[PDB]
Amino acid sequence: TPDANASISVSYKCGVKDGTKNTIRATINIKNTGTTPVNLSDIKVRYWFTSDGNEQNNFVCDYAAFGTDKVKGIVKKIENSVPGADTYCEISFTEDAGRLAPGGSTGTIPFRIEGAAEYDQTDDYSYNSEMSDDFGDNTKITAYIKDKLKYGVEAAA
Amino acid sequence: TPDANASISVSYKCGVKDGTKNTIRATINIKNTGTTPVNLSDIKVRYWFTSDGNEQNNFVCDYAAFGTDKVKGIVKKIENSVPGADTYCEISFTEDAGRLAPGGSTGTIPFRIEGAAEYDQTDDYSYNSEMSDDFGDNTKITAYIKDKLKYGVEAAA
Ligand SMILES: [Ca+2]
Ligand SMILES: [Ca+2]
Repeated sequence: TPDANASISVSYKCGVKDGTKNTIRATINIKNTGTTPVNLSDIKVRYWFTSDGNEQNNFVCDYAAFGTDKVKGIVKKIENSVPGADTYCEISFTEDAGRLAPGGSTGTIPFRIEGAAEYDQTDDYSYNSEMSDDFGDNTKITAYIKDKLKYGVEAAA
Repeated sequence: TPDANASISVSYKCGVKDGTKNTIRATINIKNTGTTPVNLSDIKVRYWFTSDGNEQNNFVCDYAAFGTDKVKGIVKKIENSVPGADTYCEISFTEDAGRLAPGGSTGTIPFRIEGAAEYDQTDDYSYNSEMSDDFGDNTKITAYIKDKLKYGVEAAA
């Protein structure tokens, strides 16, 4: 089917951490790997993690070529937690965000997930410190077109 | 310098030809390979060719994610022709075309160069029929940021 044929990939770079240790930093780059355009409004990305007691976990996008105001994020609890995830951050795009041509991509989209208390990122499904120096194929980040899985493997028991 | 550090690459796919043989078809995909954004308005691309007697050679862009109305082309004669080129088509972008984030790209930008009489593309510097099945690194197409060469090798005696 036409929807079956749409394809995207995501690349990832692990950000920096300091001393307060209450900020998850990462950058993603979403590519249209198919032969027809994709609307950004149809794309969602999930970052799976353990919130380490933080009830409040706030998403911020710090840059996007098409404007930070096009990028949305919600952080939700997982009821039946799984290895590396009791929470996920779901990144999405506004209706007016634009579209990716075949072979096109967003380029860097850096974001933060902010908590009051410290995050230990080592016990997060989507965290991969091996991808700090260069963008890599972090298949523990998932992406969706019209709510159908197109990239990565979901955290799961 | 900051300008020195900006970088782009271009990938290319050779289009189709038939029977009238008076249309050059190609697709390009421009990528920001640097670590700071690039404005599309600062980018130019040149396709170098022999016009085979055609005095009139018309550029058309058939698709772009950001709109065909953002893409401009002019075809100019080369006074002191060189191997594979007595003409070039210079593709550029409007002030409002948008920008490429680091790691971003345009995706497919198909275009045509239209002539009244037949083109023989085999004697064109920028033509590479080996890149018909997949996008490739056609370094006989040049690209520029603020009129400074950033990709490819210009046709030259
Ligand atoms: Ca954690
Ligand atoms: Ca020719």
